[PDB]
Amino acid sequence: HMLGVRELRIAFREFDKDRDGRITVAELRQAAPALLGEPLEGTELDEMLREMDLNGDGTIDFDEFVMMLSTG
Ligand SMILES: [Ca+2]
Ligand SMILES: [Ca+2]
Repeated sequence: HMLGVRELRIAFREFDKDRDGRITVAELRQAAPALLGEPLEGTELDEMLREMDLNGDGTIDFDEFVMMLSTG
């Protein structure tokens, strides 16, 4: 059955509007506002983004998104 990637999927796949497997600051900004009806901030994003990356590329990959959440 599902070991736990379920949540990991629902989140990545959520902010992803192409199921391509990549949530660029763009997708995160198109999915982060709904979390609060309003876009928290701008530098607040790029900041968290820089922290959600493991290669500093500016994009989220399941391998990147997971490695982070998988342990947080
Ligand atoms: Ca995408
Ligand atoms: Ca990255």
